[PDB]
Amino acid sequence: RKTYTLTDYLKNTYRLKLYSLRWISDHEYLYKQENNILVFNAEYGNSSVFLENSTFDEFGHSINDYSISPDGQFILLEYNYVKQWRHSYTASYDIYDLNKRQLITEERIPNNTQWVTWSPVGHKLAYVWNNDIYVKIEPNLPSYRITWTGKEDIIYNGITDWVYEEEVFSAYSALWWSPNGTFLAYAQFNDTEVPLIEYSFYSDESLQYPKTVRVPYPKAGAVNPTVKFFVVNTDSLSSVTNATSIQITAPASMLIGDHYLCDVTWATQERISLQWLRRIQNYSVMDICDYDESSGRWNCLVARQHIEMSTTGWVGRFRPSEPHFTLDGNSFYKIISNEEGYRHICYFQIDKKDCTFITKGTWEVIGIEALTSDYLYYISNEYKGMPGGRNLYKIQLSDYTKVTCLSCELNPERCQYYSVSFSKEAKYYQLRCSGPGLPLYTLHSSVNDKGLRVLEDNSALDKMLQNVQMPSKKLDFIILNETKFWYQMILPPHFDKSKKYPLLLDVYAGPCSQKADTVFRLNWATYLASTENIIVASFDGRGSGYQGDKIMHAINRRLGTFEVEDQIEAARQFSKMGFVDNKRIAIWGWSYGGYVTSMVLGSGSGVFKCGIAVAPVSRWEYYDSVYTERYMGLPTPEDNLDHYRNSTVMSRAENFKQVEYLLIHGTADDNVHFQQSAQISKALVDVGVDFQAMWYTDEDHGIASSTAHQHIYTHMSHFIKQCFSLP
Amino acid sequence: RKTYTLTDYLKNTYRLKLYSLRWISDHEYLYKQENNILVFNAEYGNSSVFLENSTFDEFGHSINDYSISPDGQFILLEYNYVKQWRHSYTASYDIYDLNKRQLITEERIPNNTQWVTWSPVGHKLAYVWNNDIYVKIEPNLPSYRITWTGKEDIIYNGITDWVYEEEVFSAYSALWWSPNGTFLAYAQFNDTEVPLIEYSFYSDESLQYPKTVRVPYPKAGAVNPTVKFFVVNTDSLSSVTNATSIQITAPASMLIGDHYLCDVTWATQERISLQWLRRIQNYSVMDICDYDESSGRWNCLVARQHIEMSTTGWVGRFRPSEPHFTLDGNSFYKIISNEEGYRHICYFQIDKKDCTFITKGTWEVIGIEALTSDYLYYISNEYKGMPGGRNLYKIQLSDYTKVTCLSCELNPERCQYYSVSFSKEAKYYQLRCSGPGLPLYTLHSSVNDKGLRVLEDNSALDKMLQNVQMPSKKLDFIILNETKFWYQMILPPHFDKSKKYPLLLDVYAGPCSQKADTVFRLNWATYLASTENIIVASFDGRGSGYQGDKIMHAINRRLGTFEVEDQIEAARQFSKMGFVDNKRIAIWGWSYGGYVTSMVLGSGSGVFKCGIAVAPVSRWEYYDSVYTERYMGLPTPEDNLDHYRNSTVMSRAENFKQVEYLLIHGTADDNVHFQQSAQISKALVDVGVDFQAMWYTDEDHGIASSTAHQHIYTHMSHFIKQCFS
Ligand SMILES: CC(C)(C)OC[C@H]1C(=O)NCCN1C(=O)C[C@H](N)Cc1cc(F)c(F)cc1F
Ligand SMILES: CC(C)(C)OC[C@H]1C(=O)NCCN1C(=O)C[C@H](N)Cc1cc(F)c(F)cc1F
Repeated sequence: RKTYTLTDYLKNTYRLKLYSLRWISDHEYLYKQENNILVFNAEYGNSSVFLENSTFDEFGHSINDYSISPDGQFILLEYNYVKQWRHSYTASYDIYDLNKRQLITEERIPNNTQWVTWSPVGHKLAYVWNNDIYVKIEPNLPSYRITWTGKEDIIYNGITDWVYEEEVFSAYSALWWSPNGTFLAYAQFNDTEVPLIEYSFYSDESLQYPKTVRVPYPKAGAVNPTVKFFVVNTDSLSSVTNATSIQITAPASMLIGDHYLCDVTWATQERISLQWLRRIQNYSVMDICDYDESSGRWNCLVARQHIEMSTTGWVGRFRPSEPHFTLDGNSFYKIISNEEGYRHICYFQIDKKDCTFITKGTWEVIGIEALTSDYLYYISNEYKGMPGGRNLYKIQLSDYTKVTCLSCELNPERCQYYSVSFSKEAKYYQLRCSGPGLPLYTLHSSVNDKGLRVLEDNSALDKMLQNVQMPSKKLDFIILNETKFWYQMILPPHFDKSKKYPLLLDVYAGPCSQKADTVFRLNWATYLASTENIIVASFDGRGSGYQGDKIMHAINRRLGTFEVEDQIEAARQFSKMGFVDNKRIAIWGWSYGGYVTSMVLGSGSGVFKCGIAVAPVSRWEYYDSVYTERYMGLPTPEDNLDHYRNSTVMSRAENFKQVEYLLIHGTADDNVHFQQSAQISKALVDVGVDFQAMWYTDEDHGIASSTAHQHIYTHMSHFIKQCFSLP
Repeated sequence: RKTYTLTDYLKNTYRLKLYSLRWISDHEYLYKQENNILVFNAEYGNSSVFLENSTFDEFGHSINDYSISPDGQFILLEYNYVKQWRHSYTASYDIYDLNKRQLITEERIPNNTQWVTWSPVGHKLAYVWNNDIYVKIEPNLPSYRITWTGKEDIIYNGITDWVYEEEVFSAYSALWWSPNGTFLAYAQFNDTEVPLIEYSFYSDESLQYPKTVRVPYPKAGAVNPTVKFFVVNTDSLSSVTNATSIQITAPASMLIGDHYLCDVTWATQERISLQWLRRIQNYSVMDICDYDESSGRWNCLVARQHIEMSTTGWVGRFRPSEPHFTLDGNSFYKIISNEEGYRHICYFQIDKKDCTFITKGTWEVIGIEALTSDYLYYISNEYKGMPGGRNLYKIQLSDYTKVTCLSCELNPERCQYYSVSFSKEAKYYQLRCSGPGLPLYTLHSSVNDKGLRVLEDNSALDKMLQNVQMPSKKLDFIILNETKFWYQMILPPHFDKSKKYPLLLDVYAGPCSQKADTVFRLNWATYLASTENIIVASFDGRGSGYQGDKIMHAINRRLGTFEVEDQIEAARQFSKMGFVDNKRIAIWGWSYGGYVTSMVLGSGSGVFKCGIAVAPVSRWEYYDSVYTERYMGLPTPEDNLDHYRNSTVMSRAENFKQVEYLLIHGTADDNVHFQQSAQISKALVDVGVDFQAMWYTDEDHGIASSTAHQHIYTHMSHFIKQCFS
């Protein structure tokens, strides 16, 4: 009979059970039960202890994560974890020999190691320390330095700089072992001329003088970092002296101007594919290079080049898709936009220029998951024509007309959103269901796709939620200009359309994003609907993804227009449904959602009463180049400079006199710098409009500190409750 | 019957008229008449035009200020004004020859000049460019370079570094001409090992990348800048060889450790007086250095030293007072605390250690204003025993019993707060009345204290103020430990003592500060009382000044204790007065007042419902050394580190759960760095205390921008009105 309180959300009273496993072979995986690392047999479900939970309570340090070598002879323990950016971090590492049950004390991995990674097979080790690459053949023998140009904030070897980590590779690592560990392919980034973003870091109050953090950050139109690619043979490190790292340059179509390295994928033991991207991200080229046995060099024939361009915007969703090569490495499958604007799987020959689409329709393929000699497993939103749904399909390679869905009918009521984790050779796979019901985990056999057992069904959480007045979720669409636009609402319990509720428009609306899906969540919206009786609505307008290039490319070179206007129009549609209080419609958003929310509140529409903007973008010349230029081009007069200045929130400061505005931003935000919100407030002051503000000391773009997280949602809860007059 | 609204205060609807004049001789002064500049004969009042407005309307630049040479033969023009800190600024200059009736176009003063100043007599010229001193014997001639060690952010010649500008000399200038311009004494500051404070500056929206401001800033206990003093003869600048400066070294009692240069005052033409201060600011020594003809050096005989120390706290109010030498330079008068803690004027002899006080009583002399052969003109708060009053007195140097007050009886109703401006030889003097009535400016003659004419009476403003329901002001005191502590209340119009009002506590409570005076003010408090019917009160507890060292030195080494508790005790007695609603009491403060406000809201007294803190101190280890160590010593375990940690507001974050809190601070605050407010918020987040916050981009400690000033007082008004309903 209780509601879902703010305390329940902040104190995490109702936890979603998970089942995170790590496949070590084609029929075995690892799992943590009572902090004991168990090894399971997928065929029969029985397990055995692989590492006791008391083995490392004598360690003296709180182990943050482990990493077992593929051959099972060693395990890398990382401690003193200190987060850096979204993916990068710094920590200490120790190697534990499993054939001796002892810690490695000789030739320990150096402190301040920036990244560690095992080889795909065996137990080789490559790590980045002081921006240089080292390789250890044995965990206890001395290392072999590979790079020598590594310089702080200038030269990156084996690791990415800020932009590449965030906007290109989505990872800190810039290393790529060959399939059997023979070769080590790495990239080198040079941020010599890249300007530095500078902001104060205050740290603990014991620090007398504030600290100044300086990070190479290429803003829109600024000097980008350069990149070089290398491949070194780690087998020659025995008679190493100074091992030679062979360089692979970019095609001539990329050397004419600024470019990026956007994908690295090995095909065979002696074949690696590289995808390059121009700074004008509408033209990318895949390069397939084979290892020359006699020359010791790498050669990429022009006949094996593959160009992927776009005539109505950028190429790919956030980057050119990654290829999935067959066993022989002479052909690959890749997601690309077809002539109708829908992204499907195309079959490429390593030699032929034209590819053949194996899937088609008014829907898109989210990703390729596994490839065997028989079938290719992919995820898509084809089922019931719902762009917000995810299901695992299986397409027959010998006949593209034989497509079977493996998750559509497992539980259509409870499960409409799926992810999959296949075994080493696609013999088994774990299906991850995340909505609209409670999460469900199941194991399966690829021989006939039978359900072996249920790993986790959240039956414990289901019982707790029975005596709780949980909200309901409606997933539907509206029609704007003969086009379906999907939306979702978190409806308060005992929803009655005879009444009129307050409306909170939860907004992100970033390019190729999706806010209306079938995923089940326990977040701030759950509390606002359950306890405060507030409808939390989300709307996927123009610019959202997984619906075709016609919608996703609608905001190309025009950020802050249709995306913003579609959110305002969505509010008008909701109020015209009967159960929305017109004088109590709010809007809030984080990151890109903060930018859209600010542009909405400064549009003079009069639709919204109040609004919250957390870590918002103010003007796009303040954001990084690779992301901004992808959708906005260059901020030069001969290019899209006119809209760079026409789409700032500062230029709408006057309209903020009609709304109640709350601006929040972390002082240590490395992504969307505090500069952005500092310019918003100063513009509002210059025109004399009052607003509420809140900075968070040393919090970054996530404001994920346990105390800060509880403090921000508490502060936003009061602002929303007072705006709606809710006691 | 309208009230004094917030718009009136933010728009300056009712403006006080002043009479800012600058004496050009012993019987004449300059005065600007909107467009041009006039010259007034003090004896008669007739005025001729000195410089027309059209003389520089063909300039091509905006005139920021004027500076006439002492001989009236040149005029220095200030333009391209760019403010730095409280006093420091950079600008361009152009000299205008009054005989040639045109500008000097040769050997002009370089752009980005840091400080300029004429000699006391004649028309010599000393300026500072790129931290190096230059001197022109003639405006249109090449300038001699005295110093060559000038280096930005490290070596300062003729100018003060940040901490010296703010806490020691209260000015950018580190130059001191001799009485007749023969010698040019200057100080050199070295910030080589002084840590730099770094904070981001965002500038205009066009700037794609924020800038990082870096300022040499010695926080509490950090490496302080070193100082050297020099004197150079300006009558013998060789056009071929460099200038040779004679260095005056500090006494041995100061060279044993860290020390400061806290005063420079010339006695005669060949005698200059220096005052040095140990880093532990309770011991100071004055040197009296005479120039040697043949030797060419300066000698400060040991027998001519004068020690000024304190056993109960620091020496001086904020620094040892300046001396006032006689005509022969063989004796001087200065303000020092007597053996009971009350600061009075002492008659010194150059060669004698003991001095004799010429004033006595349980009151303090605020300052010495003029010195003649037979009279000493000073200001004090002796009249009616009111520490919040200021009156001008003259004491006969031949008979210490013949003391006369020159301003007490002029207008006792309107005027209880006076400042003065004497002429070149103190032949005339202008009295500046500040309250409780409207400001009043009058001219007088020293021969018989006649009182010549009325300069400004604000009669035009008085006429308008009769149409607005203006608030009243109550000056009184309460008893704490059998001691009189004064307070003031801005009472709403038609004040009824049977009706209960919301009360706001306007607090500063810095050492040797005073918020309960007779000064008339038109400020945010005037609006809160006239329009919102809010009693805004101020209280001077232990630590306040002008009442003796027993009250001032009470907070020595214990900052954030008694002055914080006495604010709570006073508000407690305010709440139980019948006309104060004890359920609606707030407290707000700025700078040091924000620290006290934060310490009070976190005290757990439960007396206050809400409070506002603007650019407050949160941890004394964050503020600069000269100010902090003057009242707290060093942040070391063997000294006073115990209270440095006990007097933080972060340690009281837990007690903020029962109060509404508004924290405001400017991002570009070079004085009280934003760091201090960033640690307050972070401490409140760690304990889960909700509060209100508001930063201001690129604003400094004053938040004095036109748009920012209006925005903060508008934001604070909504906060107070909401807290009072
Ligand atoms: C997991 C999330 C959080 C969705 O990021 C994933 C990340 C990725 O690695 N792959 C797919 C997409 N993706 C990005 O687009 C990163 C962007 N920089 C996000 C972003 C956009 C803004 F406008 C902004 F102001 C700030 C931002 F942080
Ligand atoms: C009257 C004004 C215009 C304020 O200057 C007076 C200045 C002067 O030159 N002579 C008299 C005393 N005096 C000072 O004490 C400067 C202080 N640093 C002020 C101050 C104190 C703090 F605790 C703080 F956190 C920040 C601050 F700015």
